[PDB]
Amino acid sequence: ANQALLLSYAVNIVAALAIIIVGLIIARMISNAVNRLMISRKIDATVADFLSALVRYGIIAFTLIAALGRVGVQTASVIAVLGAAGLAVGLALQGSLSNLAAGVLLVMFRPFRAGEYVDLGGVAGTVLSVQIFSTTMRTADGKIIVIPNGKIIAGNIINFSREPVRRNEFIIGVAYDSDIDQVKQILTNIIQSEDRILKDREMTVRLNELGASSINFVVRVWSNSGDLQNVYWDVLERIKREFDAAGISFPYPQMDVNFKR
Amino acid sequence: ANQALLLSYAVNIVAALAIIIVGLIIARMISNAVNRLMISRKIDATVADFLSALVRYGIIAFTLIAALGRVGVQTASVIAVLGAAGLAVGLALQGSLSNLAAGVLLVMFRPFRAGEYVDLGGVAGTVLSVQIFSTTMRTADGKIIVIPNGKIIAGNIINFSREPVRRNEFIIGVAYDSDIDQVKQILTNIIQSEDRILKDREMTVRLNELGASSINFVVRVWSNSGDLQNVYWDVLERIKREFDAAGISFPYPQMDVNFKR
Amino acid sequence: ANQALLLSYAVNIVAALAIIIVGLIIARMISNAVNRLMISRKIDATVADFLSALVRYGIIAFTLIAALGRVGVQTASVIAVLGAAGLAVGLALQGSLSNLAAGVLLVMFRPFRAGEYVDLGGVAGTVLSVQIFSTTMRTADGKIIVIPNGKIIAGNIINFSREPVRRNEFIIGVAYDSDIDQVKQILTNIIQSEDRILKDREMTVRLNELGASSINFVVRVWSNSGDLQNVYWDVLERIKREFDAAGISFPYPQMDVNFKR
Amino acid sequence: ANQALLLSYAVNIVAALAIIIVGLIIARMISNAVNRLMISRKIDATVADFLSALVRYGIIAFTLIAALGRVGVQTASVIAVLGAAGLAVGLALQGSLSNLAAGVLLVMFRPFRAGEYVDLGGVAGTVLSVQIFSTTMRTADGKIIVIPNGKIIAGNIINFSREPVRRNEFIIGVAYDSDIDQVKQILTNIIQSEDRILKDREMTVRLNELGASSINFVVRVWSNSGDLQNVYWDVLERIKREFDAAGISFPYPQMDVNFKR
Amino acid sequence: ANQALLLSYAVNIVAALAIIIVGLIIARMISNAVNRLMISRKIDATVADFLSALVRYGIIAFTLIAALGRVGVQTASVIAVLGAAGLAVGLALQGSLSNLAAGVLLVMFRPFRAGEYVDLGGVAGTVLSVQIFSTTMRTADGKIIVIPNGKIIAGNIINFSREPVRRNEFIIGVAYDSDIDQVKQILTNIIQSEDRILKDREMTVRLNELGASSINFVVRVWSNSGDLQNVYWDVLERIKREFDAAGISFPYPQMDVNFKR
Amino acid sequence: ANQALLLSYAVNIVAALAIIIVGLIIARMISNAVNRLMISRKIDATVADFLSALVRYGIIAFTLIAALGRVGVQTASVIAVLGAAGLAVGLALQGSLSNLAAGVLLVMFRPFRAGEYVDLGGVAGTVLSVQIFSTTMRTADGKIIVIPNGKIIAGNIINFSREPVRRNEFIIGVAYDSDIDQVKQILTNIIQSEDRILKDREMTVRLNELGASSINFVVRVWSNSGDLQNVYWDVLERIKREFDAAGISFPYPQMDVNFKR
Amino acid sequence: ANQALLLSYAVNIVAALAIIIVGLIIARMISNAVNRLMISRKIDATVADFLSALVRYGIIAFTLIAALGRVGVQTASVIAVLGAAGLAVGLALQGSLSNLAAGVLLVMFRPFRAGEYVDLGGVAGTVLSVQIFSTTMRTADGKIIVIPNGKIIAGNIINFSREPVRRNEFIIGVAYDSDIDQVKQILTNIIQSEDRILKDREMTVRLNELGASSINFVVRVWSNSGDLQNVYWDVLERIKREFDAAGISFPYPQMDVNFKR
Ligand SMILES: CCCCCCCCCCCCO[C@@H]1O[C@H](CO)[C@@H](O[C@H]2O[C@H](CO)[C@@H](O)[C@H](O)[C@H]2O)[C@H](O)[C@H]1O
Ligand SMILES: CCCCCCCCCCCCO[C@@H]1O[C@H](CO)[C@@H](O[C@H]2O[C@H](CO)[C@@H](O)[C@H](O)[C@H]2O)[C@H](O)[C@H]1O
Ligand SMILES: CCCCCCCCCCCCO[C@@H]1O[C@H](CO)[C@@H](O[C@H]2O[C@H](CO)[C@@H](O)[C@H](O)[C@H]2O)[C@H](O)[C@H]1O
Ligand SMILES: CCCCCCCCCCCCO[C@@H]1O[C@H](CO)[C@@H](O[C@H]2O[C@H](CO)[C@@H](O)[C@H](O)[C@H]2O)[C@H](O)[C@H]1O
Ligand SMILES: CCCCCCCCCCCCO[C@@H]1O[C@H](CO)[C@@H](O[C@H]2O[C@H](CO)[C@@H](O)[C@H](O)[C@H]2O)[C@H](O)[C@H]1O
Ligand SMILES: CCCCCCCCCCCCO[C@@H]1O[C@H](CO)[C@@H](O[C@H]2O[C@H](CO)[C@@H](O)[C@H](O)[C@H]2O)[C@H](O)[C@H]1O
Repeated sequence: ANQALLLSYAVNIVAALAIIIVGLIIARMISNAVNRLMISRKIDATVADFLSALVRYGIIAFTLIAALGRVGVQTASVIAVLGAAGLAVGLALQGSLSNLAAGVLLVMFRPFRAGEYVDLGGVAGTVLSVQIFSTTMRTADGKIIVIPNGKIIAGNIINFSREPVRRNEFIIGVAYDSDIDQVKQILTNIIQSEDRILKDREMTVRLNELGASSINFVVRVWSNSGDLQNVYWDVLERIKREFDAAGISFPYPQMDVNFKR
Repeated sequence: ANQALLLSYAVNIVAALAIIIVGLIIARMISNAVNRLMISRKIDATVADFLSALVRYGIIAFTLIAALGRVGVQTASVIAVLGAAGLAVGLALQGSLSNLAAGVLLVMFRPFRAGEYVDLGGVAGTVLSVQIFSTTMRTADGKIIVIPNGKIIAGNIINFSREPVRRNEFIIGVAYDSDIDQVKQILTNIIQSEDRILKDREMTVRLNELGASSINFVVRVWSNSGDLQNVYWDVLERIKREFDAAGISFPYPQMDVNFKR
Repeated sequence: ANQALLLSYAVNIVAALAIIIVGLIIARMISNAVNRLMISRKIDATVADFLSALVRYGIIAFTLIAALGRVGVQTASVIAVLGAAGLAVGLALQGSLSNLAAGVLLVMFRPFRAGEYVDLGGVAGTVLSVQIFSTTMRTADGKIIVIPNGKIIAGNIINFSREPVRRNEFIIGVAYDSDIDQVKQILTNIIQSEDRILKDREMTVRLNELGASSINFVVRVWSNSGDLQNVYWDVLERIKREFDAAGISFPYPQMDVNFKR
Repeated sequence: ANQALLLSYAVNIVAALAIIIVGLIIARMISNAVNRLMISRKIDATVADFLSALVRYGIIAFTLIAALGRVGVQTASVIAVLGAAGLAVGLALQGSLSNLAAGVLLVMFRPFRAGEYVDLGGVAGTVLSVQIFSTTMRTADGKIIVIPNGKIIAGNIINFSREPVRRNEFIIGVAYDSDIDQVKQILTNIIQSEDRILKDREMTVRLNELGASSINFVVRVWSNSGDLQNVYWDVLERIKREFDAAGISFPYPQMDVNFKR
Repeated sequence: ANQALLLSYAVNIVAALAIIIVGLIIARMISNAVNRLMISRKIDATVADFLSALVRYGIIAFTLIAALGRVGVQTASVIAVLGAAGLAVGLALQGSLSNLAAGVLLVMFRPFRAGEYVDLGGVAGTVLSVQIFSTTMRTADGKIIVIPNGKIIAGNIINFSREPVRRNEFIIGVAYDSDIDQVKQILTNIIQSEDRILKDREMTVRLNELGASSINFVVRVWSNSGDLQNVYWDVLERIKREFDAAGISFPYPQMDVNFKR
Repeated sequence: ANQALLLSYAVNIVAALAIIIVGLIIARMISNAVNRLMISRKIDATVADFLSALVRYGIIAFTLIAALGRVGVQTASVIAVLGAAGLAVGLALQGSLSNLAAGVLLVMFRPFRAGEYVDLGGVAGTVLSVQIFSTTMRTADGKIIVIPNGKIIAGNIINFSREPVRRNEFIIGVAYDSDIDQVKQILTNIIQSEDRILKDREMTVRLNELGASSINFVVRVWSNSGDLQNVYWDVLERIKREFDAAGISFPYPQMDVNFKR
Repeated sequence: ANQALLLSYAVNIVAALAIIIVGLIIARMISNAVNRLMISRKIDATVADFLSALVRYGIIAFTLIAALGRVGVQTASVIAVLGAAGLAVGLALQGSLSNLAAGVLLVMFRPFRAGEYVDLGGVAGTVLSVQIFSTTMRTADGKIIVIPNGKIIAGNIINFSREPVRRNEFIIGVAYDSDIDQVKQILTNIIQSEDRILKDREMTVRLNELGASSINFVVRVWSNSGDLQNVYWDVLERIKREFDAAGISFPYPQMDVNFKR
């Protein structure tokens, strides 16, 4: 009938029972509070139940191994296996968390905004919204593309509508017999007659290369980002009309045939 | 005949025996409960037996090293090797768990739904269902494709049927001798006569480029996503018929041959 | 001649000797049991000996460092190096364990079965069996391909024989002079006369595009997965025969030569 | 009515209550200070609230598990799960932190500066600014590109405007009948007559290869980085004019046709 | 002149000296035993000396930090740095250990054997032997290729000689004017006259496609894996001879030239 | 009024206050010393301030948690979160540290030196200097390329100027009618007449292949690395001149036209 | 004036002072020994100084935190940060250590030797030496390539000179009108007349395919690895000479032109 060690053992076992009971009731309270909060807002039944079950099971495991440790059973192996499971689930959630962090960065720094034409890794379209995990944009064709934010933060972000002024690049191919001065002066007159082409920017009309069947002139003109395509179409049509009127010919693929026998 | 230290040693050895016995019976109870639950639902015999064997062996290892620690043998090396094995199995299950997390995200955010035409990384087809690990979709050809959810969350998710209105893009190539005004007016009449082409959207009929053997006109018209292909086919057939009737010719690959000798 | 501390030291050294002796005999018993079990079933001599040697050496190392700890020599460095070795071997076995987990998933969810034509990442063939580490399939050519299960779970799994009905796609190219109505009516008659083409599915016969040297008609017809190739061959042969009989010509690569000098 | 152990237990419980109360008030003070600092500067409401909530919850968790440890409940499992969560969030923030470190390196070593034409992994444009996470540059076309700093530090950094002098490379293709000496002397005269071509650098005019339809001469001349394109255009135009005047012909694609029947 | 604490300090210092002396002599004994074993078998001098030096230095470090811990100096930092070094060397040896594990798997499951023609990731040749780290195979050209076992376990393993029967695929292109029935009957007679072509397998002779300049027939016949190439050559030669005798012509690349001017 | 435990508590609290005060003053001294050292050399203000702030905050956190531990509050959670942050920052700095280690290796082993023409992963140019993080080289075009040292250590390092002697490879294509003996003897005479071509090395003049329109001779000659390009140009020019003088013709792309109708 | 606890505190502080003094002197001795050893052999000044500084700073940090622990300040945070730094530097040195391990494996197993022609991942050349970190080989062109050993162990190692006998593969294309028997007998006579072609190996002369403009014969002959190229050149030249003498023609690209208008 020991009085010191037996009393210590009784204190330990009563403390372990109190620990497990308090852990059970605290897990119940936490689960009830989480269920109340998930009821207070929009949530999915299956995911909410899975999350509450995982939280409750985690708390129950914590209090059970705490009670075992208070009793005197070593729980280092259980802690190691729990750490392994936590590392596995962290590696599993690495992709989702990286997308979330990238979305936070995109919201903060604002590389692009809603209604702003962009090019995120080869796909281009008007941005509609930037969610936490992925942005959604509508292409010029009309289809909706959802791009994860991690793949947006990684790689370049071309922004077409950030700069108010953009440049067109015409590549006109005329025959070798065509007069260089006449071609240059016709193209210069066409560029000057246009009103939506900015005159304070560079207006290049130069002979760019000597091709296989034609000499390729290059025309580079700057215009406001909203008139770029219309200017391109109008200038191309006027180039064709004036070249046809002036006798300048666009050559077909040339070929020299050395006839034998 | 010591009374304090010998009593402590006896308490320790009896506690170790109690720990190992209780561990054995608790492992038996847990295995029986898991077997009962797996019987209560659909399960595979081999996988169920492997899982129960792994769980029982884990519990037995836990209680054995707990008994060794209570006796006095250090078990830190066993715990380290068990942690290494847990890390190895976590890295092994990383892919499956990532697929599971991606499936949960796809169910929650609903980037696509059943019966919705999509394009998940180059493969396009009607989605049939979204499971926990992988979705299955039927392509237009009729074959079934199973895509892991991780590879769906990673990369773009093109959704063709999300937007009710989509755009067609015709590229008509006519000869250089063809009249630009006549071609444009014929294409405009063809577009206007169509009823499934939305008139409140942009209807582009412009000269897009000067090709090697033809001048390429571009026609862009918007229509409801359900009439897109039929509108494309009807407009193409009418374009050919009206161009043949009006004398506009679609040129063959042109070539200028400079005859020598 | 101390009686307390000297007795404690004697107890510690005797306990260490008992620990090392019991570790040796337990390692011998475990090795004998493992050897008996490996004898009871099919096993390879070299791999079995290597595994038994590794297990015995691990147990011997465990009991040796346990004896050192009981004596009083700190073994934290040995435990750290053992953990490093365990992590290295876990990273080494990561690929094999990932293949094993993927094989378990493939057996459970059954994306494909034995005797089912599939396409696992670009290679297509009839599945023969699904082992734990890798499946083996015979291609239509007759060669056997062994694909690791991890590379099967990763990436798409196209299943040709899952859906009973599949679609053919004929691309017929006829000359520009050919009558569109006559071509369409001939193709429609050929499709209707076929009995293995399902009549309740869509039967598309439309002008698909205006090519460089021909107008490309598209024919899409559905049939049971077992008659797909035979239907394709029969329809193609009948298309050629009827086009030759009706005067419709398949054009050779066209070219316009503008003769000069 | 014990006086030693009961007093120790009372001290422990009072200390735990003091620990939790002081943790609560210190968390409140830290949150108030962080809120004051975020008010003192520009910040976003949602991100600021999320960061303050995370910091406060972390401090509350710390003080709660400290109080539990002071009471006597083992918290090793909670610490292991917290470490797993910290590792997961560290892996999530790995990309952003790598971009930040790369930005620091780019600011320090200055591989490129604002207003300096560069080529960062295939995209070339004038650098506008180098932020902490990503630099922004305007291409010659006029579009703005935002490149993450990690992808800039990785891979080559071509700098066009670092070196004051750059080299042009003309590839002139003349007919096989053309006189090599005459072609070389004409090209040499054209190069010598140019004033923006540096005369102290190498001026190569050599026959580079015998092509399929022409003999390709190579002209390499050095000029200041600001006159490179203008020199290229002027030299090309003068080359064409002088070759046309001197009778040297640029051959069309040659072909020998062996006529049969 | 304390008798308890001073005696404890003397015991600790004498124990530390004994620990370091025993560690030195045990390191000497282990090094001598390892040197004797390496002498007993084939070994390289430099690698053997490096391995023995590493083992001896590891044991010396272990016993030195054990002596420091017994003295009373904390060695947790040394243990942490040693763990970091162990993790670094484990990551370094990850590739070699993965190759070793893959070699063990290849030996066990036997995906291929010596003298068996295979295709390991694009390279094909007769397997000579499978070592622990890499297999060596001789290609049909005669060069020896050594493939690491990890890269063999990863990716497909095409085995040409596993299946006794393989299929040939002839693609014959004949002119559009050729009689389909005559071509099919000639090919069928050629296939039937062959003795090494299995008659119980499928023997396909069908019109496969309508090409640009020819109609492509397809012939598929099965034969034993040892007669595949000889059957291919003999059937091809007989096809050419019989088509030349029967008047069937293999067309040259066709072209329609629309002469103008 | 306890005298033992109360005195112990007073000692602990006074020790904690001393620890925090000494930590504060030591942090101040370390920050002052680091600031003095950064003043003594070139440094950037922002980076220096950030580094000093990080060091001071780290020391303050260390001494604060040390004071908490001395008081009696468990700090294992704080240590775990600090370890997670350290691992995150280590993964962030992994790329920079790998570049630094690669730079150290490049400086030590000297795979290339300043002023030595190299080819580091597809980009070739004269090396200017090798810094700690990245080398900079000037290409033959004149642009400066900065390559991170990690990407240099990874992958091949082609060194053009390491070997004093290099080989040219001429591919001459002559008509099928050309005399093989005459072509070989002319090429041999041209090679022999050259003085910068080493005569003790192999001088190959052989018929390499039968091409589609020409028979391709191969000429391989060795020369000093400084005369390689000049020898190539001179030999090519002499080859053309002597072939034109001797009647050997370089054929244009040949084509046999079988005229029909 | 306590006699027990005060004496213990004095012992602890004197022990801490002794620990720090002995750590300082041991660091000095180790640095002096390392400097002496680095003087005794070839070393670089900057790298040697950096390594000695790192070693001395590590030892100083170790002894400082040991003294702090002996005093009573908890150093777990310092140990955690030191472990994080060690992990970061281990990840940094992962590439270099992997190259070192691969070099050790290459030296041991000897996949290739000095003076042995190989192909290490697409680059082929004669191996000069195999260092610890990277091998260096001279290509047939004459340039020196340094390949890291890790990238050599990874991927295939084609060894051209391991097998004494290698096979040539001639692809001769003759006109469709050519006699198959005559072509085969001429090629067989040419192969038989050669003395460096092994007669005990297979000597294939078969019709390989029916090409677009020619029938392609295949000739496969084995020869010693040293005579392979000379045999190829001699056989090719004799093939051309005998085909020209016998009237067999090598056809130019054929084309059937269907003339219209
Ligand atoms: C795969 C990933 C792995 C990540 C790393 C995992 C490391 C896990 C380390 C676990 C350490 C547990 O730490 C230790 O646990 C045991 C319970 O088991 C606690 O308790 C133990 O010792 C105390 C000492 O007073 C005893 O009263 C108690 O009966 C006993 O169980 C210890 O007080 C604690 O220090
Ligand atoms: C490869 C991945 C590695 C991940 C990290 C792994 C770290 C492993 C650390 C294991 C720590 C074990 O922690 C320690 O274990 C021993 C048993 O061995 C326990 O027990 C030990 O010390 C107690 C002290 O009272 C003694 O009564 C007991 O006889 C003895 O065995 C300790 O109370 C516990 O603190
Ligand atoms: C590279 C991967 C690294 C992964 C992480 C590795 C962490 C390794 C941590 C090892 C911790 C060992 O934990 C500790 O070990 C020593 C033996 O060395 C044990 O024993 C030590 O302290 C006890 C205290 O009573 C003494 O009686 C004993 O003489 C002494 O050796 C401790 O009871 C245990 O707590
Ligand atoms: C997934 C990533 C994992 C990374 C690695 C994680 C390792 C986690 C190891 C946790 C170690 C905790 O360390 C241990 O914690 C317990 C509380 O639980 C503390 O406290 C415990 O033992 C002390 C001993 O005096 C008791 O008074 C106290 O009642 C008890 O709770 C110990 O003093 C401390 O040593
Ligand atoms: C970068 C990778 C990092 C991987 C993880 C590394 C974790 C390293 C943890 C080391 C833990 C060491 O564990 C601890 O070590 C010290 C020595 O330093 C031992 O010893 C210490 O405490 C004992 C307590 O009785 C004292 O007698 C002794 O004087 C003192 O040095 C402890 O008994 C042991 O518990
Ligand atoms: C995400 C990456 C994670 C990497 C791994 C991280 C592992 C972290 C393990 C921390 C271990 C801390 O180790 C433990 O800390 C507590 C403080 O908290 C110290 O102190 C604790 O126990 C001592 C025991 O005498 C008490 O006096 C003190 O009041 C108490 O706070 C312990 O003496 C020390 O052993």
